[PDB]
Amino acid sequence: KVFGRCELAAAMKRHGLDNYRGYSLGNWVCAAKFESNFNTQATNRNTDGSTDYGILQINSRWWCNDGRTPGSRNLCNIPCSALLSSDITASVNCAKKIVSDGNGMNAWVAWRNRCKGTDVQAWIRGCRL
Ligand SMILES: [Cl-]
Repeated sequence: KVFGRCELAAAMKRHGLDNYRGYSLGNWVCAAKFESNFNTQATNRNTDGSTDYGILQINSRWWCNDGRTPGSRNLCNIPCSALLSSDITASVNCAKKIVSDGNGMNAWVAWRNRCKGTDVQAWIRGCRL
């Protein structure tokens, strides 16, 4: 799925991300916008040889097992390709683990560089939550 902005905000809220570990919903919507352009199927290779998967661009180096990575840490205990569905449950569940481990959202590079410190509430304006 390519989500609309408020559509994704509502889905993320149903999946418990509103204020999860202290991060308001706008943070999560901004992250998805700049990580994946609201796209559940997006994947992106990185310069370190890893790949980011799905709506929240979960990275294969630490978080999911891509089936190649020798000695994969797989901290979310999930195949990376299993993050590529229109249903956001698995990506949300892994995001919850990431933000808990990091005491923050800094692992999301796009969030850290394009969302952090901005008026993230603008991302949920008009969504009637
Ligand atoms: Cl929705």
